[PDB]
Amino acid sequence: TEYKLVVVGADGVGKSALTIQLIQNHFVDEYDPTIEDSYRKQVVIDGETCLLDILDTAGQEEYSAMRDQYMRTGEGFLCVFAINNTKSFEDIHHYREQIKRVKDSEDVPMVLVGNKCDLPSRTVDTKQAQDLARSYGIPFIETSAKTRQGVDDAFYTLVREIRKHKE
Ligand SMILES: Nc1nc2c(ncn2[C@@H]2O[C@H](COP(=O)(O)OP(=O)(O)O)[C@@H](O)[C@H]2O)c(=O)[nH]1
Ligand SMILES: [Mg+2]
Repeated sequence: TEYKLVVVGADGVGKSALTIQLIQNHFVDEYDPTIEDSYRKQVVIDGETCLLDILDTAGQEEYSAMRDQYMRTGEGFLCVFAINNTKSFEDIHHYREQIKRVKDSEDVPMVLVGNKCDLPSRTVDTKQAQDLARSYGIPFIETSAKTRQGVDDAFYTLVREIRKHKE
């Protein structure tokens, strides 16, 4: 019943920062008398209970066996680059292609996210990102995990993309 969200993107673009900001404003306690202490934390976004995972590619995760499993399990993907990191934007296509290959699907719920939009150093223009998202047929939004600009909108939009996909 839960929606399975996966955050992907290059090291250091802000995947964890965004996900922490999302959890901070969306966690709730849920009464469940079948578990120890009778209460569990859940994340609820736009009325849906959501599971959250970050696909990390660096540090300990460089040696991981789990990359394809994250892509098979996830139902929708936040594809994150940073607006001050041209290489992170160039990396997006590979992430999208891998997800499509692993899921063997042309239609995978996805949102393109340009994070760190609070920073004054910009090397990825809004138009470059919007043209890429239009080619993919997916939404594009700029976010800042520092100021919270766009964070809720990015996750809410992904939940709606997954809801339309589930039909
Ligand atoms: N200025 C600014 N810094 C950010 C933003 N998001 C993340 N950071 C910083 O960028 C660094 C990498 O963030 P992190 O969440 O670890 O990235 P991850 O490797 O993609 O999970 C950290 O120092 C964060 O504080 C943002 O929107 N604006
Ligand atoms: Mg292993």
